[PDB]
Amino acid sequence: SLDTIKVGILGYGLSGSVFHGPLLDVLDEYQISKIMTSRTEEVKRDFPDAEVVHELEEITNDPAIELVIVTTPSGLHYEHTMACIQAGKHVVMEKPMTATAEEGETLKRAADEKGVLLSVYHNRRWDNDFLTIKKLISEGSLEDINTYQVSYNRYRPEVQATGTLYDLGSHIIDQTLHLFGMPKAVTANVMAQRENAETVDYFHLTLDYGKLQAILYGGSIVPANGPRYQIHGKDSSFIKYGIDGQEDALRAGRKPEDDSWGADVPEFYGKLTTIRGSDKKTETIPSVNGSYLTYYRKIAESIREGAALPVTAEEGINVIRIIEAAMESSKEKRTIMLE
Amino acid sequence: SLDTIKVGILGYGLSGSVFHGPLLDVLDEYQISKIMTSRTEEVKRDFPDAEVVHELEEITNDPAIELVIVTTPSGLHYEHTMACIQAGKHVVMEKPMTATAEEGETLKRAADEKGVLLSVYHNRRWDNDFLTIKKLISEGSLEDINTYQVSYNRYRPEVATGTLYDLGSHIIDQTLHLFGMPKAVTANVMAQRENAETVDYFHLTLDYGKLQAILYGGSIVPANGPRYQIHGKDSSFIKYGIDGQEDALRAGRKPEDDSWGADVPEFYGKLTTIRGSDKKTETIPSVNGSYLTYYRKIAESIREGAALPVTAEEGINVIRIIEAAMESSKEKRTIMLE
Repeated sequence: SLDTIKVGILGYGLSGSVFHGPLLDVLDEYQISKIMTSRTEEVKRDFPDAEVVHELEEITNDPAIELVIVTTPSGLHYEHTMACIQAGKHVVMEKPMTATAEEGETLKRAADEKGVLLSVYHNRRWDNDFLTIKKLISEGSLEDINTYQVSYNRYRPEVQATGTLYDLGSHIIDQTLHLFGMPKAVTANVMAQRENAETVDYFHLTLDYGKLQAILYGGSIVPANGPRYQIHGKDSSFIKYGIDGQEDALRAGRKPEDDSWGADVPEFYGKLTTIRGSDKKTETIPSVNGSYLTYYRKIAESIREGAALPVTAEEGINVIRIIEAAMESSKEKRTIMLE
Repeated sequence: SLDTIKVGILGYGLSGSVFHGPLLDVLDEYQISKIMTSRTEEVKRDFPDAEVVHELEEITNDPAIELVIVTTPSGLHYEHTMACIQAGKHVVMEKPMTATAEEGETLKRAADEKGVLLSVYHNRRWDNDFLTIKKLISEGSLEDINTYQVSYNRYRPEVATGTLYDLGSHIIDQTLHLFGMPKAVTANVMAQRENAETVDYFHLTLDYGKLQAILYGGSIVPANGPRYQIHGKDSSFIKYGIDGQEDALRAGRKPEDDSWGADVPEFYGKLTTIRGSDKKTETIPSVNGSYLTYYRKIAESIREGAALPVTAEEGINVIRIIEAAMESSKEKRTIMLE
């Protein structure tokens, strides 16, 4: 194929080698050409045909390179992204996009100025549970949602853009923005519960959409999780436990190769309750398979065909906007309204 | 028995006739003597030996009456309560105690000056689920609770009033009973329903520092999540369902045997405990709910000088939490408690 998109991957830690590499590897739309890393042997074993490089320029000055994936650590990655944009490369950034909305806008304007595609890897829009929710919404089984409550907890009692609101909160904020647009206000408590904690490990956010209230919360001393989603509309409620299995499959060295990729466990299928007049019906909904590949098939369609991006820089920046307003709400102890 | 506590009941609507009358009726420590209502025929069927009266003074100026249950509507009940206190009567008030904490303080002060017992019927302290939670805590099975989330929802899509006073007061009282007063309250209190003129949704955060207590409920909720999600250093308790006693009372049943207030097995809660790497979940059979316990204690207070099952001060604190929440919702900011 003359038309493979030539990819350079920045960094080959966990994101590069586990979350991106294996997905890019199964899509013939793509060719992994270069990877910036000192893990020379790992790359030789994972991608025999890739070239290892140790300088950013070896990617930014290479005219054959069309798309750069930025997985370098939170600090140095703004620099790297700008450098890629300056060199006329399309760029996929990890979440959370940046620490501040202002940094994010700067990248967006530089990309627009330069005619390049800038996206943010908010791949939890292709988690099984979330896909299931979008399917229920589109089929009219979850009308006029009035309450949307999402929890994202862990049990990590020992302390091992920092903290869990950036790292985990960003995913469920993106989902919320995706579903309902921007809220008119944010009220939040953002803290460190754990004994010697440096960074945020607890958040509770309320996104004010008037009649609709979106509540997003997460703790780090939570032996057992309640439901991940509790969603209430005029006629029905969707309540579901569990988390998407794709990241664990990827950590176990598995690749997407058949239709059973991203399947949910039957015990974790959501329950939809519907009330028509006097009758109350409860149904177990088999989850739509999770499909992280979809983000990359769409990126390929933006690059080659000019189709709209699967996640846009603006949507990425909006997540950061909610995160900063939450921090500000927590610090000032008041509701932060948004224009 | 020469020693029955002689009861006067004010009002014979739902509270009087369904939630108090039938409990007092099975306890031989009490005699229902007088009921102030216009429902004369109804009292005649239910309590053939009670006297019906039509003015308050027929109860307050009767030297034999020792205890008065105030079930008259929220508005006229501050007035009613004060007269009972002024006449030297012990009083049980329905929840919520009063619209404002200031009103509750006045009632308490007059009770203390007059030397009578003043209590509030926060009977949810004896719901099956909450008794089970309390038992877990006392056995050391929920140590160092860091998160306590309680939901109190209903599906009423068609329209001291509103659900914060009516429902939220129950789960607030439980929270205060477990943990004391928090440092701050942050709340949103509104009407979500299209034609609502009164509160029908609340979401409160009580700030205890590391511990966060979240109390909420809406009125357009087809299926509830857990009523309780409680997380501590080693363990979590998650539980669905509501205590069945009030429904039994509505259907006309009375406490008669050991089966009263039993929870349904499918709504038993789950305790998850983590021991280093070993995580285990155990189903916890619920302790039976026991509203009678409230009234047995009241009788021990009156006859033996025991401490009240719910004090006026506790009742007032519930109201202080409610006012701080309304104020937080209006000012769109966190309200610090004094």
